[PDB]
Amino acid sequence: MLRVAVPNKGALSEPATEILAEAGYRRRTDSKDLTVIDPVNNVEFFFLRPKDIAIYVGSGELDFGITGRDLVCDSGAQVRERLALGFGSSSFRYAAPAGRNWTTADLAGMRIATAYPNLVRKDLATKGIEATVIRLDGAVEISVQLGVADAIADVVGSGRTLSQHDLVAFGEPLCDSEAVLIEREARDQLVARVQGVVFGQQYLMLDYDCPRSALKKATAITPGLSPTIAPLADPDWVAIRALVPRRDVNGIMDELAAIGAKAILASDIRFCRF
Amino acid sequence: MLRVAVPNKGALSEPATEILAEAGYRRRTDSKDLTVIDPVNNVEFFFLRPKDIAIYVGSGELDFGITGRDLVCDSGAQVRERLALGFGSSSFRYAAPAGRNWTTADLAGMRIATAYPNLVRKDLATKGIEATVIRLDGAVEISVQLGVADAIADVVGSGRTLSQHDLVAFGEPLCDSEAVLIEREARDQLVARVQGVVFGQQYLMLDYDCPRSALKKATAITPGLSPTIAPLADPDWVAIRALVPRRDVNGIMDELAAIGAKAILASDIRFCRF
Ligand SMILES: [Mg+2]
Ligand SMILES: [Mg+2]
Repeated sequence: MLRVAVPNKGALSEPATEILAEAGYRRRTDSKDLTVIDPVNNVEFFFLRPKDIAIYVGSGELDFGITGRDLVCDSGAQVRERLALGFGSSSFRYAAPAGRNWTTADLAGMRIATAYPNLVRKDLATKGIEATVIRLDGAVEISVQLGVADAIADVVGSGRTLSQHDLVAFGEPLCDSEAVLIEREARDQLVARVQGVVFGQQYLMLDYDCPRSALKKATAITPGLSPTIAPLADPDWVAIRALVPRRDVNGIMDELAAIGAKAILASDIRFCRF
Repeated sequence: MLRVAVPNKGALSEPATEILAEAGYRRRTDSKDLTVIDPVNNVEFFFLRPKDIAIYVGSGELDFGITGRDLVCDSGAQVRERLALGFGSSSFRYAAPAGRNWTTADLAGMRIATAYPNLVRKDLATKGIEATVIRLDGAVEISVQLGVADAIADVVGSGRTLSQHDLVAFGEPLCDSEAVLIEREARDQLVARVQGVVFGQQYLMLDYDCPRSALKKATAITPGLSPTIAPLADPDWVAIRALVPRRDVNGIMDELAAIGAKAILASDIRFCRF
């Protein structure tokens, strides 16, 4: 009986609950419940607030969990990413008033307001700087005008909120907030089950007809996750079938066309088990 | 320029934003903003997550704030309630498996999971008991089945979530979570302005005709917040006009009737300034 924790609420909830339904696990039979067991699949789900998720995967009271990477990058628990889930991903970073051109160097002796104080601190120690880290529970983009901080650190999502506070981001992302499946045989089955759901959400099938001399190029354009190559009666052609990432399927299709690919057809898939 | 903080999000937000609009202050002109200033009323609003609210009213970076009483009962900041706002009020308490009849005595050496660890701890010290307090960020009613705790402490709202986890509450409420206006002449004007909005939301006007000999009884049934008494040409009658609380206006009307009150009429009001 695998015990698995899932965000009970917030932005990582509906999407994580959907992924597991998509994989044939039972849903909770009410929304106020914080537990369901699936008799068929032998799992016991628990529904926790994302930040209590890493911790309890680290102390061993849970076999797996779903949280955001920023939380784990910030938890300090003994846990490891076993899977990138593809949703809620954004750059985590620093930002300060649109006045200047900031550097991570300008952080020395500043107060930085952030919801992920430990994450900021490890990073700073790493870059050789010392500054003052203040914890806030949210609404960080206001700490500079309330006069509590000099700069911030947060996930920059749409960026709107930033600019609306005349903050600008600056520096390499400190983390990427992606939902993640973490751990500390029935465990591989769960992993694969989950993975097949993700790959089905992140890739499409491309079927195209590619000229033999472009075979090489074609396959650097679509390596697929083992692409299929089926030589056509015309020695000068070969049918190719590959999974390609969905966010950039059009550019890819355009690439194919520029090298002589024909009948380019993109189609959805649901799961993969391979 | 009064600086005032308001929950940026969650359950205490829409209601607190409405109260202040109801009082003639400007609203933020977008929902991603965490600040607005009202040029007319001379105030600068800030929009913070409720728990960063008490703290910044205590360090003096904010003149007033709106949060929940459980937060302040749990903050430890130097702040005082200046006004009960009438919304989000529930009993805060302890609960454990519906097995037995618990006592606060049964808490000795248990682990208690709660989102308000300091609040639990002051209470325990107060009652002479020692136990182990664990912090969770939410979803506390699950800590007992995940096996992390033996009892919980939380706001019991509708109670559904409790019973759905076979927890039962037990003991006097440790706090009452009511939204509250906290502080550390333009300040009295703000207070009154806010208060007039609340009283308009919590009371109605009752106008009734009461017999002279029941005058005494009548006025213990409705003391109003200075009731009005206007003797009618008939010496045996006197018209009374009082504000009475809205949650229990029907029982009150029934009381009046039982003592001979006639033409009992309940009506809404919007604000009071008195
Ligand atoms: Mg294939
Ligand atoms: Mg009156």
